[PDB]
Amino acid sequence: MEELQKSIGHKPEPTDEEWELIKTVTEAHVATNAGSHWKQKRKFLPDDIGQDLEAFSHFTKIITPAITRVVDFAKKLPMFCELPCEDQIILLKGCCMEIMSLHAAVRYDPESETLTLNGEMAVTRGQLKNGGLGVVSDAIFDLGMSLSSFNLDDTEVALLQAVLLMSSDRPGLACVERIEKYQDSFLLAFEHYINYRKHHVTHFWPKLLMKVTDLRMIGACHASRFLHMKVECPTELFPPLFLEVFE
Ligand SMILES: O=C(O)Cc1cc(I)c(Oc2ccc(O)c(I)c2)c(I)c1
Repeated sequence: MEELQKSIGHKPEPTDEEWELIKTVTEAHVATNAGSHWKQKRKFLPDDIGQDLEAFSHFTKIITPAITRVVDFAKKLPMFCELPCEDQIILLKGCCMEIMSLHAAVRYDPESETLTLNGEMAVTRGQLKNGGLGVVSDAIFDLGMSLSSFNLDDTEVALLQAVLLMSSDRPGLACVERIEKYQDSFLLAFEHYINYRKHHVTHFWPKLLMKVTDLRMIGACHASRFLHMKVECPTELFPPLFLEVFE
């Protein structure tokens, strides 16, 4: 009765087993979104920083937390726990830059035109560029300004995160056909959650599924910026986890 409800033009809202998952998933997001005061605490980085290595510096610091937020949200999901140590790791390395991105874009203030990193620092497109990310920063900023229209909610950001995390495409995965079922499950629940929210933007699900791809790009480019970085005459200022995540 899914494809059917489609043809009759009804938009299926979540079901019992789904509103469950949605809760289980929404909670995580919220239990790791330290949220009510970022636009408040957000420290504007001195514009003379990143006009780079200095700005890179900052970023580098306040990043270990940012990676853990992803790490902790994954810990809460029983789907992510049913999987091996190995896939678990793979999965987190794969989705990490994707999640921090969302986290970065959802915190975009169209006003001062900056993104807020780690819920503390506020930087401009130029600062994030010259800091060591180049194009990716335009990709994250541009994403942000697009999401400032999707008006996502804790659930929507959360389930997004979830779809990012359960990627059966990551190289090395062992339990492939199972992470897919888990993904497939999240996607469905997302759509349904979407219908239930009934936004007023046509193609919301298609539009939104494109951000998933976009985030995957940023993610891919970021791996390429992470190589252009390791040079610069490497070593120092590269936090251990930041290094383990992306190798
Ligand atoms: O904190 C969050 O939750 C999100 C977050 C944190 C930071 I610091 C950030 O900037 C990056 C990311 C990768 C990278 O290689 C470099 I240098 C800087 C992004 I974009 C997002």
